[PDB]
Amino acid sequence: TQPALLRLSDHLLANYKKGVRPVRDWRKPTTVSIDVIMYAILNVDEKNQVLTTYIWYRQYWTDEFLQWTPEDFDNVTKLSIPTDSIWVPDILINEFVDVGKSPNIPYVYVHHRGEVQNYKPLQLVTACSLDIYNFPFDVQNCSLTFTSWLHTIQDINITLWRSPEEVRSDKSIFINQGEWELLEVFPQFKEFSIDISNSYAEMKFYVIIRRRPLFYAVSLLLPSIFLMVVDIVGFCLPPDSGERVSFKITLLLGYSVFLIIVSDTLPATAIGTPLIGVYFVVCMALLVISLAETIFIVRLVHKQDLQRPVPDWLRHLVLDRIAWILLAVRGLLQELSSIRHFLEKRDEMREVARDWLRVGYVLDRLLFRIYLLAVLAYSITLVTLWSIWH
Amino acid sequence: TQPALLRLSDHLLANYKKGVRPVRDWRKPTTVSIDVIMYAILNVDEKNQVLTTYIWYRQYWTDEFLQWTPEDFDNVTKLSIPTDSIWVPDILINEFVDVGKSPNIPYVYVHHRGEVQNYKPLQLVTACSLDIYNFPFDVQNCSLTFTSWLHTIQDINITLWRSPEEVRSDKSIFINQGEWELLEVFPQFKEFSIDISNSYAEMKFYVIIRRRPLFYAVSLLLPSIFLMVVDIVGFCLPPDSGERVSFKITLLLGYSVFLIIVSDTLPATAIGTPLIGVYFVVCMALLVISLAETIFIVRLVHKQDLQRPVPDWLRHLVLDRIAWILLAVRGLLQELSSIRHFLEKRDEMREVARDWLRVGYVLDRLLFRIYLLAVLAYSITLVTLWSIWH
Amino acid sequence: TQPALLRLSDHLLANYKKGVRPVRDWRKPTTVSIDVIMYAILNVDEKNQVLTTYIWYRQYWTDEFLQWTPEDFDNVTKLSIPTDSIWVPDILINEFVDVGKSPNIPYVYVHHRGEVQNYKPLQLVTACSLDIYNFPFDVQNCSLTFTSWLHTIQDINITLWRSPEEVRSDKSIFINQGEWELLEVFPQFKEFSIDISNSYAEMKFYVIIRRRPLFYAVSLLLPSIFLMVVDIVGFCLPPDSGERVSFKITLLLGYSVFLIIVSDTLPATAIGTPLIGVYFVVCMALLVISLAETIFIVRLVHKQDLQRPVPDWLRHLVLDRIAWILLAVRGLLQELSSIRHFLEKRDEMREVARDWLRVGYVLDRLLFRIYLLAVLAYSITLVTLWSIWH
Amino acid sequence: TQPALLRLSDHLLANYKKGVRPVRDWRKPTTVSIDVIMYAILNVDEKNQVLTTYIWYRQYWTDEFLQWTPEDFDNVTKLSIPTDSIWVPDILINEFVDVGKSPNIPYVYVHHRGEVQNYKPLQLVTACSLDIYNFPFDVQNCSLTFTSWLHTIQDINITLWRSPEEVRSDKSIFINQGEWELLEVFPQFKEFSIDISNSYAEMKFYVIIRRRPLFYAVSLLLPSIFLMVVDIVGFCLPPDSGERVSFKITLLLGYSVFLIIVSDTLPATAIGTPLIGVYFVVCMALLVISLAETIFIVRLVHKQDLQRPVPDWLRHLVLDRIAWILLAVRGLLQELSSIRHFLEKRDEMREVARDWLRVGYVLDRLLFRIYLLAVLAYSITLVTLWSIWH
Amino acid sequence: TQPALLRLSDHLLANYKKGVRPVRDWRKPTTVSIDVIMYAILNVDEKNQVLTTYIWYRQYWTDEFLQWTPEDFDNVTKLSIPTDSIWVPDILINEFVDVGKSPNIPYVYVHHRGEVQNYKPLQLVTACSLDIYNFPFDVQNCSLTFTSWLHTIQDINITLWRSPEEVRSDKSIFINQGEWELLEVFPQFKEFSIDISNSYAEMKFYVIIRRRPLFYAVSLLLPSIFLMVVDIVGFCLPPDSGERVSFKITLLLGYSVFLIIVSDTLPATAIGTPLIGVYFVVCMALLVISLAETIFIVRLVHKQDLQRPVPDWLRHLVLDRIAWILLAVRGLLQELSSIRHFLEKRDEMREVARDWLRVGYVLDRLLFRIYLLAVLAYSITLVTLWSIWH
Ligand SMILES: Clc1cccc(Cn2ccc3c(N4CCNCC4)nc4ccccc4c32)c1
Ligand SMILES: Clc1cccc(Cn2ccc3c(N4CCNCC4)nc4ccccc4c32)c1
Ligand SMILES: Clc1cccc(Cn2ccc3c(N4CCNCC4)nc4ccccc4c32)c1
Ligand SMILES: *[C@@H]1O[C@H](CO)[C@@H](O)[C@H](O)[C@H]1NC(C)=O
Repeated sequence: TQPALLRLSDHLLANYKKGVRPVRDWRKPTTVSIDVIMYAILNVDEKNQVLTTYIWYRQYWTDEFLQWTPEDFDNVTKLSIPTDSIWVPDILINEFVDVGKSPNIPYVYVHHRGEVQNYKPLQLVTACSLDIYNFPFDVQNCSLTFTSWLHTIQDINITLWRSPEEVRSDKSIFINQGEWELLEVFPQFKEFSIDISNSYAEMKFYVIIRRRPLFYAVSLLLPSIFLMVVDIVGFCLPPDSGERVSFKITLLLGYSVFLIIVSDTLPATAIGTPLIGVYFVVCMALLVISLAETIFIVRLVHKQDLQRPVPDWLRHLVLDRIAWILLAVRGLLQELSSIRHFLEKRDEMREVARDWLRVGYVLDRLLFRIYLLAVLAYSITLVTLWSIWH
Repeated sequence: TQPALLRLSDHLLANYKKGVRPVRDWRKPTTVSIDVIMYAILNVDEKNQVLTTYIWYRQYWTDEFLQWTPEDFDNVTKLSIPTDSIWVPDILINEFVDVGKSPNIPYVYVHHRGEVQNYKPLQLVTACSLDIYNFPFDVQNCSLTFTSWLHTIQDINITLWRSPEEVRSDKSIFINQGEWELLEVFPQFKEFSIDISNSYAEMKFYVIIRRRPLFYAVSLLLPSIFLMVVDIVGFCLPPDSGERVSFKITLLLGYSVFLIIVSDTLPATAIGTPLIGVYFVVCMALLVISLAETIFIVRLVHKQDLQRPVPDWLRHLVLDRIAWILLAVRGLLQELSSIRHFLEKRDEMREVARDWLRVGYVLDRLLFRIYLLAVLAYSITLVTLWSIWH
Repeated sequence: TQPALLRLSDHLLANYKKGVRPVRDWRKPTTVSIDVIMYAILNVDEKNQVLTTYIWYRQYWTDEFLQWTPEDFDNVTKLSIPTDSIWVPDILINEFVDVGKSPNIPYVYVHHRGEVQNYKPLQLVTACSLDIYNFPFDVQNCSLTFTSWLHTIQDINITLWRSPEEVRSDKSIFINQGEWELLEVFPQFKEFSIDISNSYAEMKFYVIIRRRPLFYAVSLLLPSIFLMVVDIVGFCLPPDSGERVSFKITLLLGYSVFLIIVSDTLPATAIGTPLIGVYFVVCMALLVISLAETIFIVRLVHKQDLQRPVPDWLRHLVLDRIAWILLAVRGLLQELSSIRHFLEKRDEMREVARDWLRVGYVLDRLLFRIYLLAVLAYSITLVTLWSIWH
Repeated sequence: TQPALLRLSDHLLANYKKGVRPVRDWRKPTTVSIDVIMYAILNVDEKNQVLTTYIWYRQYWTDEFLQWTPEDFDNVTKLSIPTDSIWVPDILINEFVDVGKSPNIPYVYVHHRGEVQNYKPLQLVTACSLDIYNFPFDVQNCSLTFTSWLHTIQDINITLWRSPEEVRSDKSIFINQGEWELLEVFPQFKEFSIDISNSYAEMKFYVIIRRRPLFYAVSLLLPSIFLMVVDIVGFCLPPDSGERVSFKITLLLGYSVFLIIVSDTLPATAIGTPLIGVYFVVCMALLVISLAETIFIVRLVHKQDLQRPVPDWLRHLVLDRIAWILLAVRGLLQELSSIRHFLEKRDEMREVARDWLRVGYVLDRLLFRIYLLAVLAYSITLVTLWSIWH
Repeated sequence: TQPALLRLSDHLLANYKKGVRPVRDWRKPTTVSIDVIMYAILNVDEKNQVLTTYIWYRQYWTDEFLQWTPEDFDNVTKLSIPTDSIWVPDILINEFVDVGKSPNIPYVYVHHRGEVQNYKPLQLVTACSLDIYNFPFDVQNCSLTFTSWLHTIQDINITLWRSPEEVRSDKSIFINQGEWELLEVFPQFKEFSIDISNSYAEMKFYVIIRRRPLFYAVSLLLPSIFLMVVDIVGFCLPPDSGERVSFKITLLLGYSVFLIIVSDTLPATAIGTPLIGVYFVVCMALLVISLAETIFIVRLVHKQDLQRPVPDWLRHLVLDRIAWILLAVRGLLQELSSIRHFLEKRDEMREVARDWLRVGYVLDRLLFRIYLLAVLAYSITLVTLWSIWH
């Protein structure tokens, strides 16, 4: 007479108590078989160390009160029942630090043997230990522990819907265009107990994710390489030009502002600075060494009245070794003698300055070649370090 | 006696089960016809790759229990019934990453043959693949897949209220003053199944949106063009003025700070930098080439005591080819001879410096003209690339 | 016996159906009279083009089921009834893009003839077309369309509680200390229909708001005027000082950083830059013209060994028209003659440089006067454009 | 037999209507006595002009239906009753612009004579007029108007739980470590009516809060004082050194970037800039005056070939008043005469330059002393303005 | 016949009033035993002075109505009962300033003797007094006061589930990779009463947390040390080079921008600046002292025409003590005499300038050594202050 679904719902949900764990014998637990597949990784925030993810979640447990024989209800084998009308286990995540905003699924599937199937999408904001030591290339290992918050293992136990290898091999629906690439989701069963009897079942889903370094190549290497190139370009200025020191200090100011700006994107954790901070401070040290060498050569070549003739040891060393590696008439006479003496003093000062300038030029050329070799060695070291990672 | 609407509501909603799928025969699914119209695009966030939109959404399905004959109820053909009092399908979007804040519509229309019509606005925060390769002029292709989360295709199926061409041609209520211009909404039906029997109906609305580049013309082209113009202006400074290198390095510092500031607005995805990053680094390379040319010409013209006379080959080459392309009396004699020799040495140094300065000036003019031609060629290349897009 | 209010509530809310539109005859619509007064304008966001406002909103409709005679209930003419216990129309706003957070008013007034009065505060986040073409002085025109989302005009119709002139003249409770000044709220009734029969009642409240420009005078005009003043101040440096070009380029760098910082506060829409962007680029062009003049005068006055005597045409033109507008003894002779020739060459070079320096000084004074006149003309043009707006 | 509390709850809440105002005679209003004490001031946001506060709030009203005699119920005089089970007045705040997130208190106390006591914490986001004219030392006067949103004064009236002096003297639980110091909370009863009969009771709690200026001393005065100090330090550079104008312009650029950075923390309202903006622009004026006077002295002392001897009036004025305030032999003769004439011209130019340099040095010393006195006067004026405030 | 759990739930929750405090004798209070473990410290915000934490919270109280004998219900000793079906105490925290978003646990355990056990996670946003006086090394002392909001001590009283030493020793589940390290959680019972009879039970959990300074070593010491190092590097430039003052002022500008950028990360409270602000301003003062020394030496060594010979006292003092610490023929004669006099004047000026330059060089070396010693003393003082903390 009446529709089969209406009769079945009247048979099931009438005189049914949704606050009772659905077991005829209270000594057996309800085994909630859960399953998790990752849809997207919305945000990994290394400052507060929380991971935002969206997962598709499904679980099923045996409801010993929602059972019927199909033959009495027009051969119906399954029907959808509202989630509010039946008992639902309190499975949530330990690592929660903020309840997510996820849609509510109002219906669940019930089979004729009691297997209630619940599908639900979840937005998860969970705490995790984010090790940024290898920041551009770091691989993170975040856990998602599903468990019953109140019920012990004697009341609610948790298993897997699918074999752990199948869970590990899932990368199907994952949104992959973002910064973070999902490697694997590894499930593992554990019992959490700090008491002899109070044992709580758990299911740890180790979400392992890898950052894509292509986001940061242009943002990190390009400015540093650009400034190191313009350092070599500015090296060509003659030391006595009077513009070299200004050029170098302006370049150092530019590098300083670049560093203090890019530090906003560079994360910081209990480890401190990441590994690439060492490379950044090495580049800054190279620039400082360039500035110091420029100042030294400026000190050498600067013409000033206290300059004494170049010492014999320095003259020999630089200009050979480093070069190889690379009566009224009597009154008239007195006036001319005095004028000649003045001009001779001026010329002697000029020649001493010229000798010092030559020594400074040779040393500047040698130190420029040494600095260029050091920069090339640093660049090839970085290239080989990147190559063995690729 | 009683009002027609009260009697009709008593007839319908009494002994009516809202947890039962409204089919007299459980073998036929409820076909939920779906219609979606985009009202606005609130935010396209390429960093986290989520799309925020507001859509007007309506659906209708046949409720076989909410049926009556009009003649018994004062010829009423339709009435408004609360949403909470009837069965409502769980149609929601797969691409959800955050449940939106949308008003709740409490009433739905029910016709005398069971057609229940539901109208509701929806704020959607959905994941999408945002390709910013053509960032100023990129056109995005975001999908909105409506499906029943729990029910399979044997329970709930999805069709279109209107023909797909009519859905595609809809641009009526779209808020259009914003940054993003809606091109079309293209619906197309898929079955999603990773099981032999568990098939889920789906309806993908491909929301295709195009960015308006007028937001970024002033923010991008204007600073680069302005700095290129001032570079050409500063080219006019004489190479021996002692201010040209400072001008060039200050301009390079200004361009560096401009780049590191504008990089906050430039998005970054798994692709890396957008295509216009190539143009930006080409402009920076042109500035660096200008700086290198300035430093080289300064090296040539800088007067210093180690300068030797201009070599014959360079003198000929530059100053012809490039120019075409463009007794106490004896004691008195000795002192005068010495003074003349000092002045002769000074004059010879001055004349050698003058010859080198002439060579440097000619080369500076030639290289300035070459750089101007290169800048003009780059500008017209950019203009002709923009023209074929417009 | 019993209290009058208890008996009245028992008479009304018993056997009362809150899901039924309250009309004894279903052919007549329920006319919901709408009134809106604005409390404050919380935020106008020209980037996403959404308007956040707080309004005091009230409506009243005739409830044909909540009617009684006062004489039976101790002469009670009105009572407060919970909003959840009676039918409430679904009046909301089309322009919604985000449901606001507003307090829920649990009670409504019911009169003895069925007039149900509903008072409720509303926080509205609505989309609007924000034209920033006159950004400092722009007047915005944002609509608020109240309508029944589901019900057609045959079911729910909308009127005004007060005449449109009274609504237009309301500026009483409006919080006025903020950036935005409310001019008027203009109501207008319209029918929205894209079908022959499905006509929906609407009531558009055109909220017209005006920005207060005093927020931006100090933030916008003051830096530009200050940098223009220091430009004229630094213009006085002698062209041959060797510091004028550095001063000018430092000033241009300061203006560039000021522009790229203030661009964060300057909004951008589909129009592009606002009108004051033209004024800003004009000021930047004036600074660039000053820099170019400085470079030209430096080119003229710069002392270098390739300088030739000032041509007759330029000498006449500038220095008249522009100024008006503003034997061993024979061996002794040879050495003296050679020394005199050296000194004569040096003096000739010095005098040619002096003549060029004089020409450059006169041209610098003339161009300074021209530039000062141009700056004054620009300032008075801006002042007279502001005056006609005031 | 049964527990006293169970019997009392059965006696009270059975056949009790929570939608009815608890009065046996509908002509008497329910007097809701309000009491408010402030716990903390979470955020004062002068941009959007909203005040965020957390208050402890309690109210009590006479419920004429929740009355019993203690002797019948084991001498119980009060019991806790759920909030949802009884009538609760709709007391909320007019100044609301955003409903706060506050915990829900489920229970209220009911006395044997009907006095129902409701305790609840409230987070309040309310609009206020924030006058920032004295930004570092401003005192704010924000109101909190508690009133019934729907009920008129004939239905719900509002009084004070405690005397207004006791409310004014409350500073007990206030969290005081923050930026804002609470002075007093002043209650005042008003009637709000824009109709002859529709009068609404109100209770205005004038929350008066004072900002602690110690937050801003280091952030505001210290950079300005430091830049003034380095201005005086760099003043000592000789005017002809060639570095003074570069120093001054670099300092002005530093002050400009400091101003445009600190403007992010300086608020802006309809008043415009605060009062300390005048002091900041005075500091900018002093720096610009220093720069202009430096340029003037550079103009005086700059050695150039067009210099004429110092005029008698300027020489006398400065260097007295301001200083007090502070045959082949004939052919031989011709060559010697020509050489002497060249050297004499050079010496005359050198001496004229020396005289101009002396005049410039004396004027520079005088203007340095004048500028130092002006800076000291400004500093003591600021100190004496701060002292009368302290 | 029926399942034991169903019969037990029917026995318990039938005719059970969830709004009644569960005591057969109303004179006894319900002692709620509270236990708390900190899971993580999500955010410590010293600006608004709120502490965001996630805690695991459990409580148990005696329910005198949910009591049964196990032998009547198949030896069941405990069962899970929904939280909504039973009376739950209103325990919340005084220090709340924003209700947290925490998951809702629907079930609680009930034992056969009435012990109802409630487990729940809690996100807490609580006010606290954050003293930043020792900012990089500060240890905070935040309190969490759990109490019943409405109920007095005669109705609800609070104890500890575990002994206070056990609570103090808990650091098990705490997420420890973040910036803040948890030291201890110290519980302490207090009574809060501002009335003779209205005493409220309270329980304060003093959460003591310590910041990890390793976050800020690279962000604070590294830039300051780098700029101090480049200050010493630029100290080597000769004072008469003409680049030393530009170098020093550029370095000071770099330090100024570094300070005004790092001030965004440095917090500010009612105390004002933290203690390390003194160290920062001391470093800036050292830089200013270096700049003043450079300017003084530039004043000494600057060659200008008004230089008089070095005074005897200064010559002796510096160059000894500080060095130790570290007829037509008659017409021919007249012209020669005049030329010799000109050259003699020039040479005398040159020699006076040389003497002043020597004095300036010696003083520059002495002051460089003094400044280096001062910098070393400051560095070792900072190191020895850090060592006694470590
Ligand atoms: Cl990608 C994949 C890989 C293996 C197995 C499955 C099975 N499956 C089918 C559908 C479906 C699922 N739905 C969400 C979207 N609407 C239909 C139901 N949520 C799920 C949540 C967790 C685990 C599996 C599933 C799932 C899928
Ligand atoms: Cl723009 C357009 C173009 C063609 C057809 C229609 C039909 N239509 C009429 C009204 C209406 C609609 N409402 C929202 C505003 N209050 C009245 C009901 N929501 C809708 C949501 C999705 C699809 C269609 C509609 C719709 C519209
Ligand atoms: Cl300013 C003004 C101007 C004209 C008419 C009125 C009448 N009026 C009186 C009170 C009141 C009103 N309430 C909110 C505050 N608690 C009492 C009720 N909300 C309203 C919402 C919309 C329109 C009118 C009103 C209104 C006022
Ligand atoms: C209903 O409509 C029919 C026509 O279909 C008409 O004959 C009949 O009179 C109508 N009844 C009422 C009550 O309007």
